[PDB]
Amino acid sequence: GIRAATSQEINELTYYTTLSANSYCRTVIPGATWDCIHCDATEDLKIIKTWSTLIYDTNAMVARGDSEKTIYIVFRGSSSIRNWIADLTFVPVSYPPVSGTKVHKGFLDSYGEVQNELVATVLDQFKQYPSYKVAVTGHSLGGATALLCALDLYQREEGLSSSNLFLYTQGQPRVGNPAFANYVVSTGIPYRRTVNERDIVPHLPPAAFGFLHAGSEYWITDNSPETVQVCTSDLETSDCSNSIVPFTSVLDHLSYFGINTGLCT
Repeated sequence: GIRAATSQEINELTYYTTLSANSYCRTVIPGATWDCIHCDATEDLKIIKTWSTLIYDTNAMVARGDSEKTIYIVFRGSSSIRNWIADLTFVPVSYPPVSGTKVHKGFLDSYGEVQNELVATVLDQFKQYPSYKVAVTGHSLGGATALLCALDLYQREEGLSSSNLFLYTQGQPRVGNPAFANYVVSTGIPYRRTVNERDIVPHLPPAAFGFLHAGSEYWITDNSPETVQVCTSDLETSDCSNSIVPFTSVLDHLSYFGINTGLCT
């Protein structure tokens, strides 16, 4: 159906959004310090490792909130040419862990370069805090890579399944075909897919090229006071930001909840 976001979700959906926007800050990744404009909000977390992989420029980080009993994994969106050209290399390629599935190559390539050194901290981190949960967040490409990760992590069958893995993305592009959208639903991993007003990104690559989203769509429809509408299907639906097309925006994609997501502004 369609229902509306309870002030709680809304409040939780902004926190993931702040982690996502602070990641565009050179002092977080890779300074690895909470010295940014909306850094006091997340300053209680211990940053555990930061990465800036060389070919694709993938920027991600692992942090721990012990007050929150959470293990955070965060990836940054496009900030450099190497991110933009990945962004553009969308030929669908095969989805290795799941036969019959296809995913946008650039996005795959981008996670494949940080993947390993990243999956090994989380696990290290979790082997010592088996009771904490894992929240994975990301903006625009970051959301794309944040998706593949949660998947890589649920696949290593290491204690992580649906009751302790959470996914939050913001203005996230589509990642793979209808079969991939489908397999994502299967994991049952909890996935909050936020889209701000007219934002374009969530609309690219185009569905006709064989791209379909998975994820409960939290569509922000007004900003003051904030209002979010939730379309509870798990696969893409024609009733949240899909109905405002073709009147899309770029501005709308750089601001979620009042926070600048892109510029570290």
